Amino acid sequence: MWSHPQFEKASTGREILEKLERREFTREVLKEALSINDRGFNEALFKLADEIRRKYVGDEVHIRAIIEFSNVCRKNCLYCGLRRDNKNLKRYRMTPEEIVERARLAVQFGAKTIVLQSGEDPYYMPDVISDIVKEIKKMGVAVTLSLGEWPREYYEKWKEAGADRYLLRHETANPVLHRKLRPDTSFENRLNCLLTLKELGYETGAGSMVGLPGQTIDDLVDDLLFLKEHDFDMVGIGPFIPHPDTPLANEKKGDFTLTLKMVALTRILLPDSNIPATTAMGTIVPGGREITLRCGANVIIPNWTPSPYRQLYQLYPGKISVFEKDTASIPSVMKMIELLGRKPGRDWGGRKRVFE
Ligand SMILES: Nc1ncnc2c1ncn2[C@@H]1O[C@H](CSCC[C@H](N)C(=O)O)[C@@H](O)[C@H]1O
Ligand code: SF4
Ligand SMILES: [Cl-]
Ligand SMILES: [Cl-]
Ligand SMILES: [Cl-]
Ligand SMILES: [Cl-]
Repeated sequence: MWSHPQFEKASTGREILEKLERREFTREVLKEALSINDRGFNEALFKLADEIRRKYVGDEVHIRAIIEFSNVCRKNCLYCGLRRDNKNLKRYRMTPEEIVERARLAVQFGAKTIVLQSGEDPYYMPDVISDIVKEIKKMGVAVTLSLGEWPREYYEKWKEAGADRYLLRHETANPVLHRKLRPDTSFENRLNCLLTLKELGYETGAGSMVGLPGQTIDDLVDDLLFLKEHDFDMVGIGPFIPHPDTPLANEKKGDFTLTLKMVALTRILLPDSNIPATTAMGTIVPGGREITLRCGANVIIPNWTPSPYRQLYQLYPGKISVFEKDTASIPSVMKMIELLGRKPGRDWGGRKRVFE
C-alpha cells in the first residue's frame, strides 16, 4: 500500500529528550532512550540527569563505608562468586569485635554511615547482627544492612537494634529470569522482603544488574518502572561482570554506557533518591565511579573490609585492588569528591522528600 518511513534519528532523539524533560515516562519513551546509540543523545541524557541531581540532592556525595564481614553464602546465584557451589574460594567470617572496631575506625575517619554486608551466612542471624548494630549505633552514625533475604522477625529485630537502612537489590524484575539466575528463591520473595523492610520503617534500597544473560532492553525498562513504582530511597545499579568460577563465566559483560544510561534514567525518574556510583562501575572502566557521579549519582561506597578478608569477597573479578592499604579507601574517595568540585555529606545523608 502506502509507505511508513521512520522519522529522522536526530529529530526522534530530540523528541525523546523533550519527553523526559516534561516527565512523560511512557514505556516507549524509556525503551527508545535505552535503544539510541548516539553519543550526543547520551550526553544530553547525562546532562539532564546531572541537572536533576544538582536541583534535588545538591552537591554532597554521601560516603557509606562498607564492611563485607563474611563471604559465606547459603544461596547459589548463578552470577555470584560467593555462590555456595564455588569451592575455589577461601571462606571467612569476621568476629563481632573485629567488625565493631573496624566500624569504629571508619567513624573516626569521618564515615557517617556504616554498611554491613555479607553472604547469607546463618552464623550471625539474627542475634549476632543485633548486637553489632547496637554497638555501632552508639558511635553516632547511621547503620545500613545488606544481608539478603531473611524472615520478617529478623528484620524486625535488626530494626529494634537500631538499623536505619537495608539494601536488597531486586537484581531483575523479570520473574522468569530471576528464578533462573537465583534458583533458591524468586522475584516474589525478593519483593516481599523489600515490602516488609519498608513497612518496618527502614530506608530501603533496590536496584539491578545491567547486561545479565537473557536480559533485554524491555527487561531494563521493566526495572526502571519497578523502581519508579516503589519510590525507592536508594537504587544500586551496576553492570553484570562475569565471574570465572560461576556458570555465567563465558557470558557477555554488561555494557558501561548502557549501565550509565540506567543510572541517569533512575535519577530522572526518582529525583531525590540516593544513587551510588558503584564499585562495579569503577571496575569496568578506569574512572568509572567519577563518570557515574557526573551522570546522576550522589553516593560513594568506599571498601572498608580489612585484610586479609577484603581480597576474598570476590563477587566478580577486579573488584578489590591488591595494591591498596585497607585504610586507603575513605581518604581516596574524599579526594575524588574534592577533585569533582563536590563535597562530602554533612549529616547521615538520609533520603529527603524535596521533589514535588
Ligand atoms: N557478577 C556480578 N556482577 C555484578 N554485580 C554483581 C555480581 N554478583 C553479584 N553482584 C551484586 O552484588 C550485590 C551484593 S551480594 C551481598 C548481599 C546479599 N547476599 C544480597 O544478595 O543481597 C548483589 O545484589 C548483586 O547485584
Ligand atoms: S548475590 Fe548475595 S545471595 Fe546470591 S550468592 Fe552472592 S552473596 Fe549469596
Ligand atoms: Cl546507605
Ligand atoms: Cl549499591
Ligand atoms: Cl558494585
Ligand atoms: Cl573503594
